[PDB]
Amino acid sequence: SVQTAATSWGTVPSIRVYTANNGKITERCWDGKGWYTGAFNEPGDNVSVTSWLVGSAIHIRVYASTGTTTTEWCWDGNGWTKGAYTAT
Amino acid sequence: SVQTAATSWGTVPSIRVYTANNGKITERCWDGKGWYTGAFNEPGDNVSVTSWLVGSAIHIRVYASTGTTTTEWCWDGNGWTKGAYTAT
Amino acid sequence: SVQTAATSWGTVPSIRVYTANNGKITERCWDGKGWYTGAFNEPGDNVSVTSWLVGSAIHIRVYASTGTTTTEWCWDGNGWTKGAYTAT
Ligand SMILES: OC[C@@]1(O)OC[C@@H](O)[C@@H](O)[C@@H]1O
Ligand SMILES: OC[C@@]1(O)OC[C@@H](O)[C@@H](O)[C@@H]1O
Ligand SMILES: OC[C@@]1(O)OC[C@@H](O)[C@@H](O)[C@@H]1O
Ligand SMILES: OC[C@@]1(O)OC[C@@H](O)[C@@H](O)[C@@H]1O
Ligand SMILES: OC[C@@]1(O)OC[C@@H](O)[C@@H](O)[C@@H]1O
Ligand SMILES: OC[C@@]1(O)OC[C@@H](O)[C@@H](O)[C@@H]1O
Ligand code: NA
Ligand code: NA
Ligand code: NA
Repeated sequence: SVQTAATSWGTVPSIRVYTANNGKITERCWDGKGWYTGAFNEPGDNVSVTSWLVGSAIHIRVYASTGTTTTEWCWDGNGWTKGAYTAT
Repeated sequence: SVQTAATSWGTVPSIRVYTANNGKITERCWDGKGWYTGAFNEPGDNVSVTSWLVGSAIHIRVYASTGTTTTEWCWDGNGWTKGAYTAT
Repeated sequence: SVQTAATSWGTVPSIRVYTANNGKITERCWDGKGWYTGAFNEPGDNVSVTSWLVGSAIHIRVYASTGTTTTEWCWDGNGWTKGAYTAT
């Protein structure tokens, strides 16, 4: 089936749910006023996520895997880019 | 194999582990005095979870997927019910 | 594909990413100064993780599944050992 990963922050809360579906990962977002589609859209058959909230900043790391290759995607307030994570 | 998702809260801690096994998701609970089977029992081949603790209340969201359909299940102090989450 | 699970703590942060790959789970670690391979290495086709930081101590629980058997692995400051978790 499709595979999901979820994270949340604050007291509203904000929630992000990532779904790997047919080789593509997309993102659904809740910030207290309805679900919507987020900016994250990257290839992958499997996804995990962690996040940490510091002051006014959310930091999100999404680990997207295809075959044996895992790419880390980073949100630090200014869009998604690949992070330095490698498998070894 | 079976697929799991885990969350925890507080300092005891309380832990919840969800297992998707043969199309069914069940829940195991730890609150500091042994593991036991929780109330959550719903269909699904894949599961993710997030939770947030506010004051005296734990809020849990479990994302259960079968095929391309994902159902959000909500714990907000009074049993599990379906939440408003949709895939798009 | 390979399957991952991730957790993080503090403000640096520390991040741990577990990868189930070809029946083996390994661990990659970030503590603010580069990624490295952690001590965790155990069998499994699926992995989930949760952690909680209390005072100066991180507690990590990794749920490793092969077939219908799930083993809980515990980090409480002194290496990884099997925990009391059972499926029922
Ligand atoms: O619009 C909300 C948003 O900016 O929140 C932070 C990230 O989850 C982004 O992908 C997302 O688009
Ligand atoms: O600021 C981005 C970054 O340094 O954040 C910490 C880790 O996620 C790294 O892999 C990543 O490159
Ligand atoms: O008995 C403990 C319990 O009420 O804790 C909150 C939820 O995890 C429930 O499914 C569970 O049954
Ligand atoms: O109180 C339930 C609810 O509003 O909580 C926030 C989100 O999980 C929603 O999808 C859900 O319907
Ligand atoms: O070296 C860092 C380390 O000790 O951090 C705690 C655990 O994640 C361990 O597996 C890991 O080796
Ligand atoms: O100290 C280890 C332990 O008691 O921690 C809480 C739970 O993870 C238990 O299954 C585990 O045996
Ligand atoms: Na992944
Ligand atoms: Na799911
Ligand atoms: Na598992």
